Amino acid sequence: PNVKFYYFPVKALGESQRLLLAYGGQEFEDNRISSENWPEFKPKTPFGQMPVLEIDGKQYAQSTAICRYLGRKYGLAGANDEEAFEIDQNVEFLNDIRASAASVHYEKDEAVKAKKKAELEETKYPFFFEKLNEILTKNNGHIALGKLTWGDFVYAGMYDYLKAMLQKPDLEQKYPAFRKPIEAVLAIPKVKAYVDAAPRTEL
Amino acid sequence: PNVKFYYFPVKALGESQRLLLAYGGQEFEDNRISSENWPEFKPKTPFGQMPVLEIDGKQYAQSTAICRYLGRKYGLAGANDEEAFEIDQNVEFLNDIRASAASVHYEKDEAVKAKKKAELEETKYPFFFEKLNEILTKNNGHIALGKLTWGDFVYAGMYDYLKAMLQKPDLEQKYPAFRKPIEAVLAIPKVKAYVDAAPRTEL
Ligand SMILES: N[C@@H](CCC(=O)N[C@@H](CS(=O)(=O)O)C(=O)NCC(=O)O)C(=O)O
Ligand SMILES: N[C@@H](CCC(=O)N[C@@H](CS(=O)(=O)O)C(=O)NCC(=O)O)C(=O)O
Repeated sequence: PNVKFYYFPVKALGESQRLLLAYGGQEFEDNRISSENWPEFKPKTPFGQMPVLEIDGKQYAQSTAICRYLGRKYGLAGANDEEAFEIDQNVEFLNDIRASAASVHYEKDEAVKAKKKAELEETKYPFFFEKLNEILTKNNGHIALGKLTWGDFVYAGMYDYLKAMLQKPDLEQKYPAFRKPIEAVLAIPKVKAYVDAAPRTEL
Repeated sequence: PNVKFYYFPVKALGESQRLLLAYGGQEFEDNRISSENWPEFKPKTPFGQMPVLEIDGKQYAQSTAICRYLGRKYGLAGANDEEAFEIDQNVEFLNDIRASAASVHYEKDEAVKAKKKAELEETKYPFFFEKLNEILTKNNGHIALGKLTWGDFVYAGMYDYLKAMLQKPDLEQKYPAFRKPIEAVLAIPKVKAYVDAAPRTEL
């Protein structure tokens, strides 16, 4: 198929799709649209956002939905409904962590941001980190099924962005399991080759 | 199967699962756990939250993941990968609306809440409402595929909760399409029977 991927020049929510395309051996145009050029493309997208994946002229939007689609195409979505459910479930948990951290990161009033951060540090984050540690340990370094799944790609693509929003650059010092899905994805030669060749960003 | 559903005594994020079980003709224990009793059950759940669906003793958490699972079991997830993708995509869009509204609704500082609300009213909500109107019109009163899907159940279950968070009780006056997925779900006799028999709540 003729495949084009459109996202900002950052990893954040789109990198997981890039990593999955690499995994599946799919050649693609990796179109990294700057903030300055984005307004020209915005009204051409399904929801006025990126990422957008284009396959043979047809557009696919919504990062998690795209990852699940690619996951199924590439054999990373389990063998049956129950296995597929578990990946969905655990990725939805990751999304709760991300949404919580984003509520702090994108707060423009610094006094409000400080209050929110402190609240999450006492009432959500300790629970999230222990739960993530449980999941990664139960699954032998993976997000789900004890083995490589599309959930690991979601995790690996957003991990640096999530750490930035949490303001815990050193998270994996206390929780060494947290680097394991990233190592799993990078151990795949096609994926490592794409990462080596790809533009670097902090988030 | 022996099926039990655990959630708070509210519609909010859990009602879509109740509606789907009704659709599929699945008898279930609808266990509405109060805030007062919830701390006893919390550590028995997969992530310290509800909803939780139990099937033959096995627990399933994460509302959207559960809905998609039930959707597939009951023939409401499309006929192929492309159709399934579209439902996922459009439900992920609904989630963006919900997450945005929740950022206002759950703000405890009223001065901050007012600023956030005003910002969303000028910069996100007009776009969300036009996009939702497009989708519902394109799909003949549905969230996806031009026909009944599990996405309609997600929409119908949370609609009153979403309107409460948006502070637009009268939303469907400007946008009459917005009531159509709810009408579609309620036109199914098994679903209407469950709704008639079920406890009522404002959200
Ligand atoms: N639910 C969507 C959210 C996408 C989204 O928020 N995209 C952003 C930026 S990023 O946060 O993902 O980097 C966007 O297009 N922003 C630009 C705009 O809204 O004009 C998804 O998961 O794909
Ligand atoms: N991502 C989860 C979120 C669930 C969630 O936030 N549940 C809440 C309340 S509700 O907002 O959905 O009504 C909960 O259990 N809160 C209780 C607690 O955290 O102790 C899902 O979609 O199921």
